Amino acid sequence: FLVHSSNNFGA
Amino acid sequence: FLVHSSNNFGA
Amino acid sequence: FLVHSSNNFGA
Amino acid sequence: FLVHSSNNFGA
Amino acid sequence: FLVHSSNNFGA
Amino acid sequence: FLVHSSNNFGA
Amino acid sequence: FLVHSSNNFGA
Amino acid sequence: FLVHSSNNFGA
Amino acid sequence: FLVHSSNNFGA
Amino acid sequence: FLVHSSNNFGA
Amino acid sequence: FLVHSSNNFGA
Amino acid sequence: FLVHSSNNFGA
Amino acid sequence: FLVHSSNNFGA
Amino acid sequence: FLVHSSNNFGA
Amino acid sequence: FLVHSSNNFGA
Amino acid sequence: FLVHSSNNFGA
Amino acid sequence: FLVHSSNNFGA
Amino acid sequence: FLVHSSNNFGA
Repeated sequence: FLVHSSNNFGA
Repeated sequence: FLVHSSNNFGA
Repeated sequence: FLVHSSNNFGA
Repeated sequence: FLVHSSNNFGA
Repeated sequence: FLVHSSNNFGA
Repeated sequence: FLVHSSNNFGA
Repeated sequence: FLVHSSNNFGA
Repeated sequence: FLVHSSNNFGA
Repeated sequence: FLVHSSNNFGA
Repeated sequence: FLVHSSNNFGA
Repeated sequence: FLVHSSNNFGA
Repeated sequence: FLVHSSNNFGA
Repeated sequence: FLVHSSNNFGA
Repeated sequence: FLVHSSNNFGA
Repeated sequence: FLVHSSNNFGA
Repeated sequence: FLVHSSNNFGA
Repeated sequence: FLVHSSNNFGA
Repeated sequence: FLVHSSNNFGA
């Protein structure tokens, strides 16, 4: 199994 | 301007 | 599964 | 001018 | 599923 | 002049 | 489904 | 700009 | 078996 | 920039 | 058998 | 930069 | 039999 | 740099 | 029979 | 540098 | 029979 | 450098 998370933010 | 964000997680 | 969210704002 | 925004989430 | 919302305003 | 706006949501 | 609203005003 | 991050683990 | 984790962050 | 790390163990 | 571990970190 | 380490044992 | 261990570290 | 060590014994 | 051991260390 | 040693005995 | 032992050390 | 020694006996 793989647990994963990603996030991003921009302007 | 243009502000944006995203989040995700999975398994 | 993937849980995900996105947002944006502009002018 | 033109202001706009959006949000979403899913799974 | 996707829950989503959008808005805009202008003049 | 011309002012306008809209909103929506769905799933 | 989509719930939506729009408005405008001018002169 | 653009900020981003991710994490994961597995076995 | 392998247990593993990774992370990253940037801008 | 870009920061990253990882860990693992196994047998 | 082999038990093993590894780690790294960078920027 | 890049820092790294590892350990193992066996028989 | 052989029992053995190894380690390393760097940057 | 790179530091390393190992040990073993057997019969 | 032979009992034996070895070790090393470096940088 | 490189340091090393070994021991053994037998019969 | 022979009983024997050896050792060494270096750098 | 290199230091070494050995011993044995038999019959």
